[PDB]
Amino acid sequence: SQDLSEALKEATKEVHIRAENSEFMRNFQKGQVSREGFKLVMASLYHIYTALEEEIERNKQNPVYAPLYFPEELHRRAALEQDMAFWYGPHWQEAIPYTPATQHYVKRLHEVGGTHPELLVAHAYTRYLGDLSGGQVLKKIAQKAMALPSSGEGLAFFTFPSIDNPTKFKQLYRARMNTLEMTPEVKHRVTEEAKTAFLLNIELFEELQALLPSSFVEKMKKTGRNIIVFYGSQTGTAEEFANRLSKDAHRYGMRGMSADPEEYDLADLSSLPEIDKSLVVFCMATYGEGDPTDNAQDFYDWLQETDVDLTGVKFAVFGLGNKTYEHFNAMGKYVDQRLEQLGAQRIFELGLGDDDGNLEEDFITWREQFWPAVCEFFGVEASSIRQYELVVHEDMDVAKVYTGEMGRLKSYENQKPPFDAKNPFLAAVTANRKLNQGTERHLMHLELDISDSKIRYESGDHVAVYPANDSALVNQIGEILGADLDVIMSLNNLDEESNKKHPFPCPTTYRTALTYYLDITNPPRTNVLYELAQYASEPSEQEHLHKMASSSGEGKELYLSWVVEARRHILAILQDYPSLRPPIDHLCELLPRLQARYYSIASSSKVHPNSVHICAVAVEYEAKSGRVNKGVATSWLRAKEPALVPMFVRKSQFRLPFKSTTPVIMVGPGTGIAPFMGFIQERAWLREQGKEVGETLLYYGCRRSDEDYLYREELARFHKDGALTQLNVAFSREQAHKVYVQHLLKRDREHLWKLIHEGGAHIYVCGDARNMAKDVQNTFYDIVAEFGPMEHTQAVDYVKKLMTKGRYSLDVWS
Ligand SMILES: Cc1cc2nc3c(=O)[nH]c(=O)nc-3n(C[C@H](O)[C@H](O)[C@H](O)COP(=O)(O)OP(=O)(O)OC[C@H]3O[C@@H](n4cnc5c(N)ncnc54)[C@H](O)[C@@H]3O)c2cc1C
Ligand code: HEM
Ligand SMILES: Cc1cc2nc3c(=O)[nH]c(=O)nc-3n(C[C@H](O)[C@H](O)[C@H](O)COP(=O)(O)O)c2cc1C
Repeated sequence: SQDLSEALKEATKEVHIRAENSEFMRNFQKGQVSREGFKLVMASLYHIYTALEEEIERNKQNPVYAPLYFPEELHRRAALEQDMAFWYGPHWQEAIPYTPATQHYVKRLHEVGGTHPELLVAHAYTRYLGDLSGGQVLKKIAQKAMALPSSGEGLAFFTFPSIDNPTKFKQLYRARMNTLEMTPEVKHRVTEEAKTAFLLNIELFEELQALLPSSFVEKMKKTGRNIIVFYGSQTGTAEEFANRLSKDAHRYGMRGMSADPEEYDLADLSSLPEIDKSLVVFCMATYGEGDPTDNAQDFYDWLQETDVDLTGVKFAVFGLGNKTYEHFNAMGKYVDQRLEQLGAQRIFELGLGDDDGNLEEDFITWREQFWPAVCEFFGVEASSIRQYELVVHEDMDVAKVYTGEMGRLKSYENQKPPFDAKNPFLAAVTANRKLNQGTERHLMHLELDISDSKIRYESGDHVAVYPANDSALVNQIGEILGADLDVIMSLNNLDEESNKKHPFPCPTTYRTALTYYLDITNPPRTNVLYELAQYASEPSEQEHLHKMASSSGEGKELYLSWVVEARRHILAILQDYPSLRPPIDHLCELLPRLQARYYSIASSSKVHPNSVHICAVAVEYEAKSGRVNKGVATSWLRAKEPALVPMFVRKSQFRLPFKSTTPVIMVGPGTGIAPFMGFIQERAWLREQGKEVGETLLYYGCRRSDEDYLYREELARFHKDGALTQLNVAFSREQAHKVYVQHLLKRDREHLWKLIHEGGAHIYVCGDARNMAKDVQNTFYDIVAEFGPMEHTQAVDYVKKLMTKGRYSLDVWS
């Protein structure tokens, strides 16, 4: 094509098909990779990436490569050295081979980096863009096939801790590629060199291949079990889940086993109701185009043409899927919907695990609320064995007790770089003023001083903050529970081979754990209500707590109405149910951890290098339970007057264009103006350095001009200086019909189209506003359809292509 990214994708089509059809890569896809062949590819890759990054460092400021310099995000030499130490021992430096094909690849890399740097892109593309695609699945396949530690040793090459979204980063990288100015002949040479790089990889793979040459019903009867968990897996995740489920079975009054459904004629589901309180669980991953895992293919086929009467059978299904596919959890949904068709009844709601997000968290939630539903269905209300043991330290020094820090002991006082999620830096609150002019809501602008933290950030990055619960809540809970909060103690997991030895940093007091480590504000999950039912004196409230553990029936109605919809925290539950007098250690075992909260950085590191600006709206509402609830992080930050805040910075892919001449179209209603401020700052800064800056358009939205017009004065000053080219503000509540930013974009359709088409502008969409991103998206669809004469389908294809080339970026949240 014309844009370099599309030209590279099209030019390297056949060679990519060929590379992934090589015998070595095909054996890899099928899970048949050997430790020796894996050591071979990894050593070759060490040599290759050493050469590649050597030449990258050599040309990191050459204009023909400069926009692609992403050392912190992409480079591999460090991880490859870690993996060499893993796979070849301490003296790997002389133990790793250097095959002729690897030397050919390295020689070509050095030729390019030395005498033809204009082609270096073609090689980075072939490697880095590849590592951010198939590599994510290859890492799982390796973990399972070779049996590596779950800690990630040996597969550090496949891990990008600075890239939280490889799709968005690939968009950013394509954008940086298309910025490269080059003549058409040079573009053709670059595509040919990308073909050459693919061919080098192909012949490397070829050379490395050259260097290799009893029915479960009666079974459960004789083994004495009532639970069986079939796993439909390909890369071991569903197997792991099924094994952990059947492991929880034995420690709950019941007794289960995790089995493979492949070698069992599941006609033994009709023979299963003849086991006392029997139930079967299915952890089903889905592949292909809504196709079952191979180990369940037979099973799937069996459910097609069958009529086995499965009356009185108890089942539950958890599905493993990915929201990016458009057959989301087809296998799990099919098994769930179909077992009820055959006669069985659902005990717990079907789980829908997303792999785009945190699949582990989805599964932990599902299991956590599943086990109570089982214990409350069959009525086997024995009340289960604990998981953490209380050990009070009545005489113990204070320099050994956790006082709220997150990582190592006394890490909040002995601050040493680097600072990240496990070692947050305590930034000094320099400013905390009100942006909101009215009184509808309180919107605040904080500034955090990070002078000598050595923390780097860019406009568009995010800042995460570890908050503290309101101390009045902690005191009230400690009062109504009738316990002492300053008691130094510990909770030790007696699941001995679970290296998760505590629920939170220990030893510490109950006050400290309630203040910094636990989430005492979000509505409680079903599991804590079940485990609290045994502490209710009155059988009315005990029976309420029990029934609230039923996923089916009016128990779910009660749970959703009185807890979720009413938004009752733990204190509200302890208040309205005065029968509840549980201990404090069991409560600290049942409550979920206090999560950090993310905010869009509202400053540019080029004008505010030692400061990070946050723009937030304080959460505070009258819940339907009567009480007035407060947002943890926003209330905690609101009280901060210039006063430390534990924070860290997470890289995003929201980035201004490399060329200062490129125009930007920012759209951000409400708090979504947060990053754009930074943008504008940096943009203004580029004008002050004497650089030529393109158009900078802002489409902001608020209610009233005198109510919540955030940064009105600063935006006005930016506009009058020329830094902010257009200030298009849509006031939603200044007449009878509401005016949103969609209408302002629709208004300037002609100029916007000339910016996008002729100027090659970047579009940014940001903010909380629900259903707003899709409205802006449809607006741009219509603009492109109208002004560049197109069918609606051609226009949506055009806009999607823009998203691929990193010219339509999103940063939405809730
Ligand atoms: C990448 C990312 C970027 C973000 N950037 C920003 C930003 O720039 N500015 C900003 O303000 N926030 C931002 N957020 C959201 C932020 O992380 C918090 O969710 C938000 O600030 C509130 O945090 P909190 O701890 O004070 O409230 P929490 O303790 O987390 O609880 C809030 C909950 O209260 C509930 N709730 C809210 N209103 C009502 C209501 N009327 N009635 C009933 N229930 C209600 C909701 O269920 C809500 O989830 C971002 C989030 C992400 C993931
Ligand atoms: C294990 C075999 C492989 C599989 C399953 C695989 C799969 C994929 C997939 C699904 C994509 C699309 C991602 C996207 O469009 O955003 C992709 C793109 C890509 N792959 Fe592969 N791949 C394999 C082997 C390789 C190899 C060996 C290389 C190079 C050494 C490579 C280089 C690339 C590149 C550069 C892209 C990006 C194309 C673009 O968007 O411009 N792949 N691959
Ligand atoms: C080739 C491939 C195809 C996939 N297809 C789908 C799909 O169609 N629908 C879906 O929801 N998930 C799909 N997924 C997501 C998987 O279900 C997800 O990765 C799941 O965690 C796999 O579990 P496992 O490791 O036990 O095999 C697919 C994954 C791969 C690798």
